[PDB]
Amino acid sequence: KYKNIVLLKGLEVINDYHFRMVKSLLSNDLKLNLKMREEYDKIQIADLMEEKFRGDAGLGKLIKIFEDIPTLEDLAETLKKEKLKV
Amino acid sequence: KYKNIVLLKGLEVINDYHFRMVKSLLSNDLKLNLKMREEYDKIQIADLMEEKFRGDAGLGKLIKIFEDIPTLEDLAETLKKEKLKV
Amino acid sequence: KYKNIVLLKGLEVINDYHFRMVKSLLSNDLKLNLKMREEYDKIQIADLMEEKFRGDAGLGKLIKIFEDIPTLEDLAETLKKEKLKV
Amino acid sequence: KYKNIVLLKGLEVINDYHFRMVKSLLSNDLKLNLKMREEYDKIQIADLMEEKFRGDAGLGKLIKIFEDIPTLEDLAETLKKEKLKV
Amino acid sequence: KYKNIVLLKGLEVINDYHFRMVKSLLSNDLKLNLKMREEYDKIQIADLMEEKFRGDAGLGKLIKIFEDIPTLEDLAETLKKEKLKV
Amino acid sequence: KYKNIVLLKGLEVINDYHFRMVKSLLSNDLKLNLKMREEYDKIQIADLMEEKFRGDAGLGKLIKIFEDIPTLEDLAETLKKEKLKV
Amino acid sequence: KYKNIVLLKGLEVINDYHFRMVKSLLSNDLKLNLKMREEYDKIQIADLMEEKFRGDAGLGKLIKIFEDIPTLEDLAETLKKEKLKV
Amino acid sequence: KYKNIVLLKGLEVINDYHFRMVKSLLSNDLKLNLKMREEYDKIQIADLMEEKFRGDAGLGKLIKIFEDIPTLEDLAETLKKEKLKV
Amino acid sequence: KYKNIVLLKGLEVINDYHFRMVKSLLSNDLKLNLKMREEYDKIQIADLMEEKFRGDAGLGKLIKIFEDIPTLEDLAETLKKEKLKV
Amino acid sequence: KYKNIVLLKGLEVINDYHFRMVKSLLSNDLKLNLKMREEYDKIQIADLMEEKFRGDAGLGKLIKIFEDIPTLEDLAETLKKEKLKV
Amino acid sequence: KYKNIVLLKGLEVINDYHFRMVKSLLSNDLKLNLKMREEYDKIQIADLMEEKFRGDAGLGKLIKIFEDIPTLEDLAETLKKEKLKV
Amino acid sequence: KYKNIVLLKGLEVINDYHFRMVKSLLSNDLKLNLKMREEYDKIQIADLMEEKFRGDAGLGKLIKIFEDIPTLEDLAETLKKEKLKV
Amino acid sequence: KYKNIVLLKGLEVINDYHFRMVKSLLSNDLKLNLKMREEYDKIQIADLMEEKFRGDAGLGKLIKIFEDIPTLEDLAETLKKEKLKV
Amino acid sequence: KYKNIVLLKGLEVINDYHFRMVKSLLSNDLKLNLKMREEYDKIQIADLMEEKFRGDAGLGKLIKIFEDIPTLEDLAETLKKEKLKV
Amino acid sequence: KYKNIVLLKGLEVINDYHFRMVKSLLSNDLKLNLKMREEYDKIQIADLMEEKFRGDAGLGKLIKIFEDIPTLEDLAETLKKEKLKV
Amino acid sequence: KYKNIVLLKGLEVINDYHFRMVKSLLSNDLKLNLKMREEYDKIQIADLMEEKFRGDAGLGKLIKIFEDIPTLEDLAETLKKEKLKV
Amino acid sequence: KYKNIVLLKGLEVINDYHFRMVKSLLSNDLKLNLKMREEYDKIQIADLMEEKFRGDAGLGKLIKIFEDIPTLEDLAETLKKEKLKV
Amino acid sequence: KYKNIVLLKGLEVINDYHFRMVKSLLSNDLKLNLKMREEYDKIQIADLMEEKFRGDAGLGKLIKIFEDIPTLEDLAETLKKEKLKV
Repeated sequence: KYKNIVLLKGLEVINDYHFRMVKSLLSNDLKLNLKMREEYDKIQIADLMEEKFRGDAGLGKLIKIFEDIPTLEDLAETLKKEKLKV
Repeated sequence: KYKNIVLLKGLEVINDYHFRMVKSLLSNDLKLNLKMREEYDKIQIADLMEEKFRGDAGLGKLIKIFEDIPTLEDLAETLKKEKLKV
Repeated sequence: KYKNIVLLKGLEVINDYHFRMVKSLLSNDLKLNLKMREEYDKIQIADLMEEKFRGDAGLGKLIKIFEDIPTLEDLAETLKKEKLKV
Repeated sequence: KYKNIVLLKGLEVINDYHFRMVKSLLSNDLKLNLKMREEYDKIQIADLMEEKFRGDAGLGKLIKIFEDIPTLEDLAETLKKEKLKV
Repeated sequence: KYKNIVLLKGLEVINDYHFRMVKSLLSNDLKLNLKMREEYDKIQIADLMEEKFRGDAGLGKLIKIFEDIPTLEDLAETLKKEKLKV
Repeated sequence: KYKNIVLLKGLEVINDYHFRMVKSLLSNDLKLNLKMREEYDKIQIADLMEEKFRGDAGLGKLIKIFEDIPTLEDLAETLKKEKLKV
Repeated sequence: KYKNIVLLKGLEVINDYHFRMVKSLLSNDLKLNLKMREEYDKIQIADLMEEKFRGDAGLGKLIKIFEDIPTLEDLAETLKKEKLKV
Repeated sequence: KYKNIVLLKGLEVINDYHFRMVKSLLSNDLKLNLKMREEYDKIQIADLMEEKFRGDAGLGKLIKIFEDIPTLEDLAETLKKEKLKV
Repeated sequence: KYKNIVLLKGLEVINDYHFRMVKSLLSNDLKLNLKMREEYDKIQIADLMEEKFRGDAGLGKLIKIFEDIPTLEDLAETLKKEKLKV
Repeated sequence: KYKNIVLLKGLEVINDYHFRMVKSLLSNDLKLNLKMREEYDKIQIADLMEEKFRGDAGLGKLIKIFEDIPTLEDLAETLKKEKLKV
Repeated sequence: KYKNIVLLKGLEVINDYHFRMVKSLLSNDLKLNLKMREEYDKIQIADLMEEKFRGDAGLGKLIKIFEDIPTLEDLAETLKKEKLKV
Repeated sequence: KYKNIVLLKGLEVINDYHFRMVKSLLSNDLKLNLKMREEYDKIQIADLMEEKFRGDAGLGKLIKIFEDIPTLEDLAETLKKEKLKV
Repeated sequence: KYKNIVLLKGLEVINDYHFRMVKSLLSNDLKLNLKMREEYDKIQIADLMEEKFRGDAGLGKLIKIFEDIPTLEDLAETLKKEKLKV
Repeated sequence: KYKNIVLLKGLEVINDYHFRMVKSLLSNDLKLNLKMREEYDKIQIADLMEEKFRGDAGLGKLIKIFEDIPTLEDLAETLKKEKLKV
Repeated sequence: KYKNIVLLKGLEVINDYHFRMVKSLLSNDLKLNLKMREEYDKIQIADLMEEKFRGDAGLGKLIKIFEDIPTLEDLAETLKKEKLKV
Repeated sequence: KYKNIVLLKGLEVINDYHFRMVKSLLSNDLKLNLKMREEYDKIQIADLMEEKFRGDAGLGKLIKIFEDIPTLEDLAETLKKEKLKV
Repeated sequence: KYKNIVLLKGLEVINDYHFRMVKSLLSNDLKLNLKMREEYDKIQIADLMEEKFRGDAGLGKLIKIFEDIPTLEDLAETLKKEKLKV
Repeated sequence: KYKNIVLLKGLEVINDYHFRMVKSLLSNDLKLNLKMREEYDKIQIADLMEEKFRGDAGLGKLIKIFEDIPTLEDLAETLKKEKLKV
């Protein structure tokens, strides 16, 4: 149920600019070309995360990204709490 | 008559974005491959839920999914009320 | 003459998507297997309803199905008026 | 001569889908069992209508059937004109 | 010679379905019971026409039937041409 | 005179399929072997029924057979009318 | 020797269906009643042909009949060749 | 009288598709070769079943077949009722 | 004894369609005219095989025909086994 | 007495088609020419079998022929029972 | 032998759609009227082609037809190989 | 050989959507009523065009139809080239 | 030839959104029910126009509809030119 | 023709944001659930307006809504002029 | 009784798409040519499997086919249970 | 068993867009005309692959196609694993 | 194999906005009407390039288009490298 | 090729505000309503301009507009150079 956390409590609590920043930061880690960089959305990004990051469905890397963003530090802590719960 | 709740008062009220959300979230619990991710519509998704979630026709898991969606919290409460009525 | 209403003023007025909805929702009430889900058309479905719903030829159950569909509320009212007439 | 109109200008102008639908709608009025619904063609259906509807060879009930069919409304009017002619 | 036209250029140019339809339409005009409806072939039907339609051996009524058959309109014209030839 | 009804207005009105059907259904009641069931025509069948069914010359059992055959229900009614006439 | 062509190379080559065609078409030309049309075989038909058609033993009319039969056009040509030989 | 039911109420009430399926499913129990599989009709199939299933004229096995046929479950129940009547 | 195989295990096991192919493909080898092509039945055809194929009563050519028919390949193998037995 | 079984319980129980089968298959064993093939009836065939098959009056070979006929296997068993009876 | 290729490896390998296409394309070359287009099966069609195309029993024209059908190009090549073999 | 081009390089190369468009556009020129519009396939449509457009078997009119279709301009040019070749 | 203009130069040039607009605006003038709005494609919509708008096959009303759509003003002018030509 | 004004001169002159505002303001008056808020386009909205606002096809309420929006006051005046014209 | 499971509980439950899948996948294992792929229905396919897969009447290979189909996994499990029962 | 992999683990896991890509890229390698582009489904496409790519049943070319599609890289690896297994 | 480059390394790497730009720029060189401007996706557009730009399947013109797009200069260089490779 | 210059070297280089001023200044010359003021992007604007400014695809008036903008004077000179080149 790691995809539930990364999709509901993750990419869908942050705004569009932060989602674009997350996509750009994980473009190399998900092999996102030009089309996927601007066309893919939160559902498709989470599905690709699960497909390529089966260990934790990309929750760890999402938390690491959210740590560096000052606006999303609280959300990173919440995601850490969710991961500890599950 | 649970599938009449998950299909009429459930997947149909939600827009296409939230339906894709649900399909992605329930992909592991419904064994949806790449084709079923984008091809199956609400009728076939509800039928597959009834086939694989015979205990509650997927209504409980749909309500749990809708709880974490800020937009569909009211719909989750309505589905809870419908389930209690049935 | 109840099958006349449920066929010509019923399934024949709704599109293929709503017809698939009706076939799925009445699957338990008509014992439709996988083949009947994707092969039976409006004529066969109406005949099967009349066979298994001899009390009202499935017109009433179709009416409750159409009530929950926001698009077919007017058709549900029309079917109610037709049932009252006959 | 009524059977000439109900066959040549009737069942033989409408397609197979409408022919099956007519056969279903007249199953109770013609006592068609499972074999007759899926086996009888337009010739034998017209003959049975003439046998069991000697008043008008089934032309009138065919016209009332065609009235509710939006596609065959023009053919219903043509059948009315033919009946008025004869 | 009129029986030559109705049997050679007539009932034997049309297929079995059209021959059955002709037999059904002329059932009242030839007093065909159940047996003769599906047992008499083209030879016996033409003989019965000549027996009961001695004015024209049924050629006129066969042409009238063929006129309403869109598939056999050309054959109706050919039969008319042959009749005016003889 | 019951032979006249059962032959002229009976077996001679039904087609070959229904005659073979009657022969099969009356095989036990007429002790028809392999040769008789396949080779005997309507005349010999009526004569044998008169010989073995002297109470009503087989008219009652033929009517009972014709009752259950939907194509021959009208002929069964006609045979009943003939029986009450005679 | 005209009987040999019309019989051995004529009616004895066509099947029973085409022979019944020939018997029916020449019923007026041979004065064949109900029994003669349905009982006479090819030998007696050829004998009656010679009896009533002394000019050519019925070969010319048989060829004319075979001309209009599409299946027997080759046989008609063969009969023409035999007549030219004789 | 068991054959009197399996023919009127059985193989003839079902369509040709179901009759062929019945013939295939009873091929081993009736020793039907290649010819008899698609040459034997309902009358001959019923006669063969009565010959080889003298205990119940094949009514029990026909009911067992009809049961697993979703379309013919009602006919199976009717056959059970008729057997109990006999 | 070879006629016992070509008839009982040969033409009498195949249906009417396969028998018509057999009669057809052997028209040149059996000098079958228009009449014999659709009049001769299995007994007469087998007798003609024995008359004109004294070497093996036509069993070899029948097996060769059955080889190219995919439906009757098993029957061809059975005929080969019977020939090796005798 | 063996002639009684082969005639009364034998050839006279099978139909004309199977009788022609028997005549053709026994043509070599009975020296049946062209005339005897389609002129000798069951009485004459049984008499010739008794004249030529004095060991068992042809009962054994008739049973062997009936074994290969799927329709007459039951009659072959009956003839075997009669032979062991006598 | 050219019939063997055109029938067993020819019209009988293609489905009913392609067979109707062939009958249609050969209607002018075989003089098939309205009846023969919708009634003639593969046996009678092949016999007619041999009768009218004695040079190669219509194998060349069938191969030319099959060339233009993309689905039957492999079958056309196989027929060419068979023709070169024979 | 004009029907060969219109059926092979014509209607068979275009998809079902374009075939339905062609059938609709030629409905007035072919007198296609309601049944033929949704029932006739490419083989029967080509035969009807040849019957009613004997000057060019409908190839020219098909070319003019294909000219206005942007997808089938290349096929229209190919059909023009084929017509110039023949 | 007005339907050739309204279809090829009309509905087939506009995209799906404008086609749905044409269907919706002409719903009252064509009596399109709920099914017909979401099911009928350009071929069937044009055929229905020609059936119900025999004066100009619906070209005038299509042009009037296209006038108010800013995107399709050029197509409206082109259709006006086509109508003036025809 | 009120649907023509509300669609072509109405929702299609306003941009996407104003259309969303119109949909949100008429959510209660049209019973639009969450799916219809974000999925229904101008064609579907106009059709629903005609279905539920048959008095003026929603033109009056659309004009009232446009009055409150300063950007669309000119469009509201134009729609008033169009309503006065029709 | 293995053919009972593979037919009634097997191919008759799947829709036409999955049946075509089964026919294509078993083409090499059943030697189905071009005609057999597009013409055989469930009855004749089941008969062919029983003929060629005598070890398990094709039930095992059908189960392995149904395993890889995500839609028919439940049907594969049901067929496994049926095989274990028998 | 290569066609099993290319169908069940190949085209049946990818959606309609990827399947249209597949058919498109291999149009030259499969000689798919305009009809085959939009009509052939996965079963017919896989059958044509096996017919024209007997070396690997089209599995290898499908793998090279899936390699270039970023969404189907995992499925390409799975197909490579399946090929290595078989 | 140039369609593979223009489709996989080309139009599918670019986002939807750049694909619309490419469709616009190649509209004159591909004769794209109003429908194809907004309806044709990447598969259809690449196929149209192959049909109309057989020299290089439109790869050269696509590269020229990508040169003027600052975002897609790297993709233009990659396409040049692919063309040099193939 | 004037559209390539106006779209790539023109509207694609200027930012959003300059493009909005270009759309506002060209609104009268392009007949853009309220929706087209904001919704239309550079691709659609360039298309429209080609449609209505066929003399130079809008390059001349775009250059004239860019002349008055001090920021885009260099781009205006570059567009003049491109026009002179082409």
